[PDB]
Amino acid sequence: IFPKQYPIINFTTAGATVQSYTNFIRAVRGRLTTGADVHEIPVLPNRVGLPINQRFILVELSNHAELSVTLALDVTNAYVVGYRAGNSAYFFHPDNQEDAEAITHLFTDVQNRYTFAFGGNYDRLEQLAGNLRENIELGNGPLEEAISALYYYSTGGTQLPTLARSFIICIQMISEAARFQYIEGEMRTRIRYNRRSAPDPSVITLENSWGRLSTAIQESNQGAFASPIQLQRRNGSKFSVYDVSILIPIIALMVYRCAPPPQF
Ligand SMILES: Nc1nc(O)c(N)c(O)n1
Repeated sequence: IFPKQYPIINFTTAGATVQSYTNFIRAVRGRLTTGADVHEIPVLPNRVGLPINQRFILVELSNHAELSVTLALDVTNAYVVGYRAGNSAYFFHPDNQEDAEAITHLFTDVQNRYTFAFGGNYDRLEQLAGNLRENIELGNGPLEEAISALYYYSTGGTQLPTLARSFIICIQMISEAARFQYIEGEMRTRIRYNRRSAPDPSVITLENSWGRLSTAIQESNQGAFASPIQLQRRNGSKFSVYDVSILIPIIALMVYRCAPPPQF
């Protein structure tokens, strides 16, 4: 292995149950939060001075047909940076030159290593897939199908639109699910009923507002927000948020933003 190991968390769509999924998601959360530094919401490590040896978390997805895919998640934002399939590695275009320095410490042992011209942002992936998030069905099935698409990509199955769609599925069911309890539950309920459904406004709005929320909550004047934030209900209606309290059972993780509160 390359100097200093990277923690791995396994999951499989074979005997996928609400229990296994919940354990998986909570395991990811439990490893992302290196320790302290939190009102009541856990904060993610600060990229500014985070050591390479503690920069990534590996998630090994296993399919019903024994098709493994190793997804690399950035511990500072819980987002997917790239993945390994067979003897190849594919990474999303490094938005920042410093991140490139980090990426080079990932799947070093692989024969083939590639880097996409596009980034990992939904807006981009959606254009490539020609499909909005509110169209792509989520659930255990879609994830199971996503694993396969990502796998055979390294051999010829490829088909860019399919590859892009698969990423949107994985990111939401893993990254987003670990970021908000709300989204975790949405995925859990789908498994609970063996269904497949596209996320509604409530889910999308949260995802699009993750950074916004993290900032506002971390910059809350003692307890209240600077200005109220408008979210969306299931039916698409919009409501205003003023405190972090109502958000406690909704949000799980936040990305580091400013000067920490004056663990002692
Ligand atoms: N849509 C989107 N793209 C990204 O690359 C990240 N890091 C994020 O949090 N959200």
